Amino acid sequence: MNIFEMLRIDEGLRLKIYKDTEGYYTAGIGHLLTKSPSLNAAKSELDKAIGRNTNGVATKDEAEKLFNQDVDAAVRGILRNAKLKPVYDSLDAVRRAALINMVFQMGETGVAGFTNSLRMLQQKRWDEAAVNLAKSRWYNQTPNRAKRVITTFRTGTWDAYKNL
Ligand SMILES: [Cl-]
Ligand SMILES: [Cl-]
Repeated sequence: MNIFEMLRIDEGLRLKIYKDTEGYYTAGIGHLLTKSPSLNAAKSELDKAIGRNTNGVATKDEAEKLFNQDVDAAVRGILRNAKLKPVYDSLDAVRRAALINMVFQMGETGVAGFTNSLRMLQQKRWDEAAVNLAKSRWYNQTPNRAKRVITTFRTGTWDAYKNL
């Protein structure tokens, strides 16, 4: 197991433009296209991202390429964020993947907002952080996914993803 596999399980893969859990136009492996209510605006963002007239449909290879870029950007966003960097640096490899997953899903800003949990993770107070992480809209809106990530932070193993 690794970050790619982990996110591929959490996000799935869809070649046509679809609406995510929040109703936003997305494509491929969780690649958010726009928060605008306009399908055309979405088609437009997809073409600009891929570099061709897609007509709202990507190929597998294109999706995978977007995915690689997105993971890369998530990591780099973490390393450049003064509140995130220090946490990431203190964590072991498995837990780091947990933090990347959250950033990919909610953006650097969103995650940096979990002040209390971040402090707990930095201090290595696993059970406590897990409880605090769960008191969030994130957990209430996407509980199955949130549980997988939280277990990952709690245990430091890939147990929640083995079976998937
Ligand atoms: Cl892009
Ligand atoms: Cl979920």
